[PDB]
Amino acid sequence: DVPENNGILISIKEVINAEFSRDGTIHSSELKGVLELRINDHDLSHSNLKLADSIDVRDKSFQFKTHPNIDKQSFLSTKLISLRDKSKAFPANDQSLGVLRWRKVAPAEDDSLIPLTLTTWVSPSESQQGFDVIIEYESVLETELADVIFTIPVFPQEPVDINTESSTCSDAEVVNMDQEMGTSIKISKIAANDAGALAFTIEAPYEDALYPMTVSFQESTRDKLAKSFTGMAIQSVVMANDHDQELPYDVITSLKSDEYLVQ
Ligand SMILES: [Ca+2]
Repeated sequence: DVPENNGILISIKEVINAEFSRDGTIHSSELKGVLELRINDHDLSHSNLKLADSIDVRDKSFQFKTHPNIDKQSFLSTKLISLRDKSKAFPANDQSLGVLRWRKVAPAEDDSLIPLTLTTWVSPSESQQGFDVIIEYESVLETELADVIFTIPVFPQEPVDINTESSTCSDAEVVNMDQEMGTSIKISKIAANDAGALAFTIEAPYEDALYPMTVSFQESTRDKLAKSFTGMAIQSVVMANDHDQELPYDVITSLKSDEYLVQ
């Protein structure tokens, strides 16, 4: 599952946690991120990274931390990732080096770190001993999400009946009823910037038994002009001596969910 490197590969990896109320209010969110650098050719070992000048490297809310061998100074003044010791070069063993980390915490009702909103509507059902559930979602991502997995923490006896007419992605399917994990429903696609819903009926003792519901999703692009969800990105890669001398590179921009849930 490790992506292919043609010389310099820069991975920008962000992970998002979030907690919503049943009615859709954001209680909290926390985003962690890291910039990893992989190089496999000694010709390119002796290089520097220029972050997009779109980025405020002094924003206190991002809590930016640089690897202890990176030059804090050049980073802070020039948005430049380079080694303190200008005589040394980066490892050329194709191994991931984390050169920069960041973390952002948003308080209740701040929706700036939320790629996917969530709300639930829940009534007792006719057809089963339990509940009719609708989960409304809305993406604000510019790419589309694939194989999104909603998990309810119950193990019912009768199987789940997905209301395919009242849902948006009609071919949603259950993919797991364990006892340990509970019941997990998968969705093919969530379209960029589009709202949707997932509707179904499920067996359960009482309403609180359905929560917390967890969502799980993931997204990746290899585009060289890619921005992260928080606007993180590379301007250029550049010779450690001749700063006008550009070098070639690829960049992967990921965003995975971790503890993303409705409670
Ligand atoms: Ca450029």
